[PDB]
Amino acid sequence: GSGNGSGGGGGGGSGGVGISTGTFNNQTEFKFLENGWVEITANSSRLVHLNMPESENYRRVVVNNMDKTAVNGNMALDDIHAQIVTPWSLVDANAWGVWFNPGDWQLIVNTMSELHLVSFEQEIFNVVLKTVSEPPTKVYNNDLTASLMVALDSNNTMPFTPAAMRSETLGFYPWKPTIPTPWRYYFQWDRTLIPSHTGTSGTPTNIYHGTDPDDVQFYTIENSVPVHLLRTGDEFATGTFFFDCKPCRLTHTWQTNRALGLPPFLNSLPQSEGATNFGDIGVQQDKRRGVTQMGNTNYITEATIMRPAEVGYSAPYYSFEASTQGPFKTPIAAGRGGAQTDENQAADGNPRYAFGRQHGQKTTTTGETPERFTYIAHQDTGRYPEGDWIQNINFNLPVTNDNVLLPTDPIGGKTGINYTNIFNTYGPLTALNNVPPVYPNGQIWDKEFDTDLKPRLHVNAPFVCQNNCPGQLFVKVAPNLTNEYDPDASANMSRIVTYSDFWWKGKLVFKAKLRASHTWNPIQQMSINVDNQFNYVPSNIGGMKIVYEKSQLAPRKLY
Amino acid sequence: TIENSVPVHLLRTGDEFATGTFFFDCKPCRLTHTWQTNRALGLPPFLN
DNA sequence: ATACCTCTTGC
DNA sequence: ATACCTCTTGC
DNA sequence: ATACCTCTTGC
DNA sequence: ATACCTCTTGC
Ligand SMILES: [Mg+2]
Ligand SMILES: [Mg+2]
Ligand SMILES: [Mg+2]
Ligand SMILES: [Mg+2]
Repeated sequence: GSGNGSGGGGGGGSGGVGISTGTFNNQTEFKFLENGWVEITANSSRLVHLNMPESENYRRVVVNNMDKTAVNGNMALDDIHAQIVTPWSLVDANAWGVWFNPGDWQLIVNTMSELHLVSFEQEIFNVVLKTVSEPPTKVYNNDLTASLMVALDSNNTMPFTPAAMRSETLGFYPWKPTIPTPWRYYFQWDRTLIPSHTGTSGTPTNIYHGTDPDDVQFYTIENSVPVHLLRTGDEFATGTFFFDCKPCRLTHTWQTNRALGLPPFLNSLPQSEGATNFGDIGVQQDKRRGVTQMGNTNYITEATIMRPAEVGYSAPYYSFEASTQGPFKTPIAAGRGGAQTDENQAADGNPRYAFGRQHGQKTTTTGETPERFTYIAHQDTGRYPEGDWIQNINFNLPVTNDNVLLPTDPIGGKTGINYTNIFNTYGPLTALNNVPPVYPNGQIWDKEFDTDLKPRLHVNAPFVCQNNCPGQLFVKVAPNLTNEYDPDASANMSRIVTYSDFWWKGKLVFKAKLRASHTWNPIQQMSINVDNQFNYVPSNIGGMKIVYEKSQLAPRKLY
Repeated sequence: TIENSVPVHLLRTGDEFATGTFFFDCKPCRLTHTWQTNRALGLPPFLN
């Protein structure tokens, strides 16, 4: 029935028991420079809460949903894999929402034309630790001398696990607390699994072989980073980090192979208004001057005519490939979009995000179903397979069935397939763009692969750091023991129930550039209205939510 | 033909020949291998 | 005594 | 008197 | 350590 | 007071 004793505070220049060590700031600054450059500084802070780990051990676990895949035709459902599980927790902040609110986004997006990522740093403070002790009256006392541990993997020794890919970054609301996630990482494993269908006879091999001892790697924080111990008075801070990576644009393109170059001169123009009064080239298709890449005909049509190269490309879908560890969907860059979609035509390439209350779902809404959406980029660089086709070289037309392959004809005798599903047109002439950011649920920057050769882009984030990326930040509560402890014993050790709270504050800097009017007509711009109006404000209860928004609004020539 | 394109040296027993030293311009080669496949990239799922 | 099919990675 | 959709490859 | 809804009554 | 799996983007 004691308060513990209240203990007394000694005082240095950067801290003590009853001395704050930090300052809260989650404010965003725009600073206009000469020539239309802007320096955007975004501050962000949060109160973070964290419990002691389940157990102070590292574990090696295997996951096995064999049963589900055992089904036949449920290949895609495979979740098998191995992983190391640590006692540490990770503080990840890589995600649009952590840093900006809508108002901000708006601005950026409407007035700028390109954006560069500059630097970033973070710090922790006002640390606090309390212990629970318990008729179920729970009491809480500060444990003045206990500690919080912190480690920053600046060397990037640990494997990299961006958490946004699972919606586990921090929260997006400055005024409400949040937490870090428990850290874990992939551990190697061999695995086989033969695809099958409903109609498939017997049991296609489906097994977990084990682990290529060659491929083994087991890391630990303890052995690789220096751990800091903070007490309340303590505080920690990373330096400032600078990024090396390309800029990101905020404009989208729209021309496709069809709109490149000099359109054909029309010998004949309409003479009155009306949406049926077309113009006419006025020349026999087989009599026109110009250039093609087709040696046989004399036809020259908007679809035949030569273009300098090729925007976009086509690839297989839905493709699953498989290697040593099981199958996985083959990614695309492009996505699709347009008039012939409307989220329902929604296909391959468009990404889809799913998430919780901490990241956008309405706070007050009950029921644990995740909120979702499919981002549909503005950039018209994807494909409409249905429109594709292939024909015989003789090119005698109108064309015969025997000389043409359609998205309609079935391949391999399977009805619901056609060449477009296994087609691929990437090649030296291909040209395209990087994905666009996705607010607020998009990852912001990402690490590059350590392969000898490399992707030309990643699909999860727009900024890929060329060199090293900022090291991960882990934390964890220091074990607080009871008076009984026998390491020699097999049992798990008992600890005092302990937990901690601390504030975290970060600063992320971008640099961008104002855009300027070039066309006569105005352009698209994000804006509020009666329809969405409520998405941007709390409910009479404090309901909040963050809807997704687009990014590359304005157009730009492609050529 | 060699004859038309290089200079030929004639050595007798007493003779001897030597090339200069040549320096390479090319990437390094690593001696480590990777093992993760698309399946092992990133944050594994949290196990409840 | 090796430099991107000559002389000439010289001068 | 042409520089990456302005002024402005200026200053 | 308060200046006209940011940074910044700073520099 | 984060640099490309150590010390060490130090010296
Ligand atoms: Mg260091
Ligand atoms: Mg190092
Ligand atoms: Mg082996
Ligand atoms: Mg292997």
